[PDB]
Amino acid sequence: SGFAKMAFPSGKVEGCMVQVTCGTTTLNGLWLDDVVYCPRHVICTSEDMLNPNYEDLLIRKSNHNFLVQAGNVQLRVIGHSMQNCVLKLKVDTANPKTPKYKFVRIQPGQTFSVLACYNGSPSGVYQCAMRPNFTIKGSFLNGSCGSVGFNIDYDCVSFCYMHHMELPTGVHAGTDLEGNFYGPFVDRQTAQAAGTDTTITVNVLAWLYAAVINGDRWFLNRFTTTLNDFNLVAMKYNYEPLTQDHVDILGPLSAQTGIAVLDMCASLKELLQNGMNGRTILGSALLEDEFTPFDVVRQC
Amino acid sequence: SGFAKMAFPSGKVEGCMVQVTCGTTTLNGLWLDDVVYCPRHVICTSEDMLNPNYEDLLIRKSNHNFLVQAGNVQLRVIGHSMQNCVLKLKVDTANPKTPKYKFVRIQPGQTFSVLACYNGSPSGVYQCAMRPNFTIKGSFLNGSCGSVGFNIDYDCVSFCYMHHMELPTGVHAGTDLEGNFYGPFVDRQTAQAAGTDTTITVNVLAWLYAAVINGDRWFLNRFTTTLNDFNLVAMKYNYEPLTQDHVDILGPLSAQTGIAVLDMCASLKELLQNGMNGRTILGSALLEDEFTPFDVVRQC
Repeated sequence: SGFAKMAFPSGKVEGCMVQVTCGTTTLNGLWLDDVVYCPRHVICTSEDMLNPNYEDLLIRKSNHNFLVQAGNVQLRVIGHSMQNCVLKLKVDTANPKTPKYKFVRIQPGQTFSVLACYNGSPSGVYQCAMRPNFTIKGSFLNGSCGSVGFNIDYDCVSFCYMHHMELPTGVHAGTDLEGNFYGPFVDRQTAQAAGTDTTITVNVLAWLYAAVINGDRWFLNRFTTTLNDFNLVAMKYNYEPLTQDHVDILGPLSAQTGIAVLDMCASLKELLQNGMNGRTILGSALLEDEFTPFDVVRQC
Repeated sequence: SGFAKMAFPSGKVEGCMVQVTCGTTTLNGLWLDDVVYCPRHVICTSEDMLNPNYEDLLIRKSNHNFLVQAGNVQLRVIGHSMQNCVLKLKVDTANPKTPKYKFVRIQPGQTFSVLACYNGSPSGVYQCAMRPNFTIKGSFLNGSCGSVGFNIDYDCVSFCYMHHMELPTGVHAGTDLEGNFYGPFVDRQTAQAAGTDTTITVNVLAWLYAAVINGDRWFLNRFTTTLNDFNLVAMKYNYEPLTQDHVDILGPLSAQTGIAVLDMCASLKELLQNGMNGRTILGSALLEDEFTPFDVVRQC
């Protein structure tokens, strides 16, 4: 027993991290097969970032303008192209450490692991959620761009995220591995609105099942409710509305604990309108929404 | 910017995880060079755990009673011995993926990463602290024993922890890699007292420097204090007493933020005797004591 925010083991992804330099900008890339994937803003200076024309900026760049380095060894670039906001650099060497992988666009509320890198070197690993407003609340310093987000499913790495931007609010936006941004964000240094960020109600519920599983039960109460009356309360607290899909997804946890979803929904309702009153739940004094039901099942 | 509880990248340690079986007990071991390190209670049944005589139980065991498996490949055991609560199994094959490493006994309050394993397979990775009472508040299911705790220092893995026991309070005890328990714990299924666990004041302070660095400043107040008057307040809140070593360790953060340690100590004092009043700090509604000053410097 016990409960922690646990990332997937990072070794498969470590073996794919490279350094990409173009002009004087250096950031991270991801070497799979004979292609290196990186943020297209690698071609931009500080000044360029204010209002880049990527198409024009790219046109001044040849293969030899891109330095790809893999630990100590330089890779030869034999081709370059831009896919949305990602640059793909064809190199002559297949990565000998390429895992089985795929590229997936995750949905708001799903979670993943981030291997934070600097100059192509793994610095550290943590679990994130794609927020409903398509930001992440990560840890990202200068040179972290091109660090990737992923899930591992047996032997198979599903890459879901590439870090590109810190916004003026100190929050993080990025793309899938085809280079389409999550959310309305662009790869420009201008002020950009994240919407109001809501709580991932389904994830909060999963964590309460986790708490109960762990013996943390005090918040369980004498009520039940309805999907509509719950949602009527959810909406007031900027909680994502709960649907029958969410209910069905929780069912395995329902079954394990003998606690019906709507009963758990009623306990949550009371927490929402009474607070936690000083007590903690799985050692937190807030409601946690960064664990999926899959994430709770795995650890429990 | 941004702040997360980040583990070290797990790949070096992944390549050292093996499965050890003896009788019908299976747990994890750590394969470095031609030695496999595992919990000695691998030799025990459920029944044995109530009152094991390890010396006598071990005497019924030969090399061939130990099955060591490394992914798909069986290792041949050519030697066995017991070092404190660790069993060392000499095998005929040096691990080809042995990183540079050392064995270190960490001090209460230092932090490390855990690669949680099942049957020799990495399941996940998270950051832990050795609590002042020498427990850890990890995430550990049946078969997690022999999972290891570590720090990485450039290319070098410092192994500091091997998981052995879940206590009846649902907390975790284990050894260094020479097999000496942290704390008063033994490898026996009997009720065992952890002491009262205190907060790692120096780590809380580091996190407040992290908060300030991140722009989270609201808790900064108009007071200062003295080491003694702070400690007089620390003691009431089961905070570890702050020393001049702790002060010196914080100095780099002092310098970065322009906030003197004693000033930060005064803000903490007020938080302690006023609570957080509903506000959050680096997105938490409690005071966090699981980041060292080194851990804050690294990420900041």
